[PDB]
Amino acid sequence: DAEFRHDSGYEVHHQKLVFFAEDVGSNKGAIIGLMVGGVV
Amino acid sequence: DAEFRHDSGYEVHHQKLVFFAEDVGSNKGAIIGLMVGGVV
Amino acid sequence: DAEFRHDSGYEVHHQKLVFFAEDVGSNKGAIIGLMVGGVV
Amino acid sequence: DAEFRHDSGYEVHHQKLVFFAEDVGSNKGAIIGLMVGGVV
Amino acid sequence: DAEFRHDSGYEVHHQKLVFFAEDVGSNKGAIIGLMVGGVV
Amino acid sequence: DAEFRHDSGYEVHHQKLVFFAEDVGSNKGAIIGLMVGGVV
Amino acid sequence: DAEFRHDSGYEVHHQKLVFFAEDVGSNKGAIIGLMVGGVV
Amino acid sequence: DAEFRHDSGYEVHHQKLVFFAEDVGSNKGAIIGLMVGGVV
Amino acid sequence: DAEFRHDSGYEVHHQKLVFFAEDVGSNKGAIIGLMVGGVV
Amino acid sequence: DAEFRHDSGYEVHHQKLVFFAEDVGSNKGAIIGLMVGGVV
Repeated sequence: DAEFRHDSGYEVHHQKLVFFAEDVGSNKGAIIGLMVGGVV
Repeated sequence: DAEFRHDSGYEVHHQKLVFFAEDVGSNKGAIIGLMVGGVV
Repeated sequence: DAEFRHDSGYEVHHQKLVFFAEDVGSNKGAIIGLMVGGVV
Repeated sequence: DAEFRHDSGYEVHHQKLVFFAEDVGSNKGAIIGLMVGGVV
Repeated sequence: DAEFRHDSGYEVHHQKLVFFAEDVGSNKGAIIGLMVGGVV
Repeated sequence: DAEFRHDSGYEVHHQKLVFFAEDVGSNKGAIIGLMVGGVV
Repeated sequence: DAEFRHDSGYEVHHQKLVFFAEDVGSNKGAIIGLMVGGVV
Repeated sequence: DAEFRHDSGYEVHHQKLVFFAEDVGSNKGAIIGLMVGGVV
Repeated sequence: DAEFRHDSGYEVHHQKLVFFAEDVGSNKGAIIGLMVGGVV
Repeated sequence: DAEFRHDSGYEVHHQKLVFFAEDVGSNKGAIIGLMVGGVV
């Protein structure tokens, strides 16, 4: 008379999660508000 | 008289999740608000 | 007299999820609000 | 007298999901609000 | 006297889903609001 | 013996120029690359 | 014996120029690359 | 014996120039690369 | 015997220039690379 | 025998220049690279 229940609400085996964020709100280039040249 | 229930609400085996975000709201190029040249 | 139930509400085996977002709201090119040249 | 039920509400085996988004709301080209040249 | 039910509400085997979105609301070309040249 | 020449190559009096561009390459509505719902 | 020449190459009096660009390459609405819902 | 030349190459009187750019490459709305919901 | 030349190469009187750029490459709204919800 | 030349190469009287740049490459809204919720 055995029972053997395995009711683990969440069972996870060999899970591999990678969350990668790169370059979020980053500036790798020029941002210039104004360029003014040769103004008389 | 065995039972053997395995009622794990969520059972996950060998899951591999990759969430990749790149270049979200990023500027890799020029943003210039104004260029003004040769103004007299 | 065996039973052998396997009622896991969610059963996942060997799932591979890739969520990839690239270049979302990103500027890789020039954005210029105004270019003004040769104005007298 | 066996039973052998396998009523997992969701059963997934060897699923591979790829969600790819690229270039969503991204500018890879020039956007210029105005170009004004040779104005007297 | 066996039973052998397999009533998994959703059963998925070897599913491969690819959702690909590219170039959604993206500008790879020039957008110029105005070009004005040679105005006197 | 008067002369009174007025040879101005370009003579402009009381000119009013309005160049208006609105909504050029602009999205005021939804753009969705894919909607997928209820897929099994 | 007067002369009175007025040969100004470009003569401009009371010129009013308005160059207006609004909403050039701008998104005021939603852009979604993918919406995926209820996928099993 | 007067002369009275007024050969100014460019003569400008009472010029009013307004260059306005608004909302050039700007996002005032949502841009979402992916929305994924209810995926099993 | 007067002369009275006024050959100023560029003559500007009462010029008013307004260059306004607003919201150039600016985000006033949400940009989300991915939203993932309810994934098992 | 007067002369009275006024050949100033650039002559500017009562010029008013306003160059205004606001919100150039600025984020006033949320940018989120990923939101992941309810992942098992």
